Amino acid sequence: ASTRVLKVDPLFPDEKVLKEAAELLRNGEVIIFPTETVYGIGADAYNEEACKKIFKLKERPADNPLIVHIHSFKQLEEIAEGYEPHLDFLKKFWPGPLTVIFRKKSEKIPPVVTADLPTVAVRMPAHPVALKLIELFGHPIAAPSANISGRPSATNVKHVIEDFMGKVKLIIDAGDTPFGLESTIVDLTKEKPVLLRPGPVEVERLKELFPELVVPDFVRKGRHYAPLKPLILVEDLTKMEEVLKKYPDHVVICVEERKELYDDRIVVGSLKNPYSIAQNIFSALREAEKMGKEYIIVEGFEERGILFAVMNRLRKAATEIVR
Ligand SMILES: Nc1ncnc2c1ncn2[C@@H]1O[C@H](COP(=O)(O)OP(=O)(O)OP(=O)(O)O)[C@@H](O)[C@H]1O
Ligand SMILES: C[C@@H](O)[C@H](NC(=O)O)C(=O)O
Ligand SMILES: [Mg+2]
Repeated sequence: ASTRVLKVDPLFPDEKVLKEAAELLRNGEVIIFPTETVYGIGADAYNEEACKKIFKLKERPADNPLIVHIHSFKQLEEIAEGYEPHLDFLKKFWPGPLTVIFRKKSEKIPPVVTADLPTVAVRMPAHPVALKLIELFGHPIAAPSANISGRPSATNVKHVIEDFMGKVKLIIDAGDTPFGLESTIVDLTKEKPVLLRPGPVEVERLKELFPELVVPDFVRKGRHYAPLKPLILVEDLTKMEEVLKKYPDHVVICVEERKELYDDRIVVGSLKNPYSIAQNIFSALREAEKMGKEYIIVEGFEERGILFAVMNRLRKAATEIVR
């Protein structure tokens, strides 16, 4: 395709770059853009043919539905029904790193976007580049994470280029994404709200708002976020010794406060500042897989606050888990 990489300021992006992106979207092209969570790979959400390209480019199963990104509460009314009782909730978290499942109203959103489901995943991203792009473009943007399906979600343009140079016309670069992890997904169609994916809106906070929040087994347990070398997640750190010596040709991903115990290690971040771990975990997976070792070994973390989401991701990535 011959890919343009256009840098923009995250607070006040050059509207001329956004205009170029909007035009491509109008032509039924796919572009890659930043959000506060991860980079997205997006098309016109009302354009069936363009959204099909997203699947082709990611090598993604058709049964995996796309999140529809909006910039206003007015757009919500166009695409979803039955949200009215949750508007107070939404106005508290949007724009922000929250995706919500509602019943689909719109026949404007083709089946391919929603994988033939009667629900639609909606997100209003708290990233001025995304917001302004959507607004200028004039339609919602359907976009999964910017990565080959199965691989770690891009949190910077480097990762995007690894996966997509030559495959898309335009990548908008606004640097490293603030959170580094995908949005919290909460299903609001059932009588009790269901957490479908942990993220920057933390479980603890959702439990405060929704005492009856249901957290399914698949969230707490186990394609997705997986490096090219095998991944060994060590929840029980007492076995760390056993593991290193069982898998000798390795690189470790570890926290700051245990860096000087490993020989060959990438420091993902500090337990002192767990948002640093979230921000960097996917980069760390991509660095690791390069460091020419046979095995990537990752320390486990508390299943609390943002590290809950981190652990969700690592569990879905791991080739073996050590409990
Ligand atoms: N209506 C819906 N019902 C249930 N889950 C939904 C719905 N709409 C979107 N989702 C979820 O939204 C998530 C979007 O993630 P994304 O599109 O980046 O793909 P992924 O699962 O991370 O895989 P990939 O490796 O291709 O990125 C998926 O986990 C999908 O289950
Ligand atoms: C692109 C970004 O918004 C992302 N989308 C996805 O994972 O499909 C998210 O929900 O955080
Ligand atoms: Mg994804």
